[PDB]
Amino acid sequence: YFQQPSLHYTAAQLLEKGVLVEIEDLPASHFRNVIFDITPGDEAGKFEVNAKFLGVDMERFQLHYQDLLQLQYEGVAVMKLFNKAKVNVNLLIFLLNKKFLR
Repeated sequence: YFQQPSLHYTAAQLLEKGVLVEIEDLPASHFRNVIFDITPGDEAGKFEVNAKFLGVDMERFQLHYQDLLQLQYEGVAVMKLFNKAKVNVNLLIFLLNKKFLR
């Protein structure tokens, strides 16, 4: 309404980057039609992830950089977003760093 860094990527773009690993029960051919938008949240290290899967708006949720670091420290390779999307923790950290923390 008033007249602001973000990331807007399809699942297919995130696959190509190695950030997305799989989406359970979704054929690869549909990855172009899954869209992620990531913006900085309302706390340090917090990012708000919005998504639209095949035209359907998903419930916003919150990624915390410190949680990703804890996964990485624990040797966990992947984290699940929206129940069925698996993302590579190392490459998500790298994308968040490159696009936001720099």
